[PDB]
Amino acid sequence: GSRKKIFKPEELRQALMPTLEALYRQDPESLPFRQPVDPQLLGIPDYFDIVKNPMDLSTIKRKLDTGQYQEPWQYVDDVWLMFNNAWLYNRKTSRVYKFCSKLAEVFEQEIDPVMQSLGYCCGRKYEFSPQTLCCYGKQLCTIPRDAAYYSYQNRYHFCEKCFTLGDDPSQPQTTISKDQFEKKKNDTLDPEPFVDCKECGRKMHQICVLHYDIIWPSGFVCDNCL
Ligand SMILES: C[C@@H]1CC(=O)Nc2cccc(-c3cccc(OCc4ccccc4)c3)c2N1
Ligand code: NA
Ligand SMILES: [Zn+2]
Ligand SMILES: [Zn+2]
Ligand SMILES: [Zn+2]
Repeated sequence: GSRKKIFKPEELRQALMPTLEALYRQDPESLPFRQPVDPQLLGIPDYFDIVKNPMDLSTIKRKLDTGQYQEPWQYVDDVWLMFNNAWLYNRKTSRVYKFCSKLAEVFEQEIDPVMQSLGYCCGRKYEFSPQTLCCYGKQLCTIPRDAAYYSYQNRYHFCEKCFTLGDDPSQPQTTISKDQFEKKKNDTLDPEPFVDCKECGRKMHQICVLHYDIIWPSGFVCDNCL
């Protein structure tokens, strides 16, 4: 930013620690998350084959306590890294998975006013809904949220009912092997994209701060920097 906002460690600790404490308070649901994952002790020796960057409540607290975050979205990212690790490693029917989901529900209810007190639009990391996908074999056809579909290379998509590829009428089409696709479900949420305030440098969501009737020819400036 031009007049950059610098967060001092105590500012971040005092603002964000209540949201971490809200997770700690959940009993039984925080219990799997209060300490670093110890695969030999827990009997899950394949853990680090699947989880490459572990995260837990005690580590996040230590990072807040020692000023290891420069800005609060780094804290939000660590909280969701912790959650996403657990949703990846554990089965949907498992205790740890269900406890993770409770913690995420608590976090999402706590984080917005805290991030707003630090000058941000909100604290919400992910978009509200999966994006609607375009379906290749009809013109009209689209893949709604949570629908099943097939996909090659994350790009050419087909709804399973109508399941020779090209992305432009002038592009020579190629024959791809049906049985080289991957069946998927359209239930993934992407991170909400950001725009930086050109004065203070805070990352704000495009959807929160950019409006259909406003132009920013010299660059976005947030409400507090105006
Ligand atoms: C996050 C971490 C690692 C993980 O992804 N999966 C996992 C698998 C097996 C046990 C635990 C585990 C670790 C510590 C405590 C714990 O407690 C479970 C429990 C049992 C009974 C009451 C309350 C909590 C489970 C666990 N969790
Ligand atoms: Na899983
Ligand atoms: Zn926002
Ligand atoms: Zn279709
Ligand atoms: Zn600003």
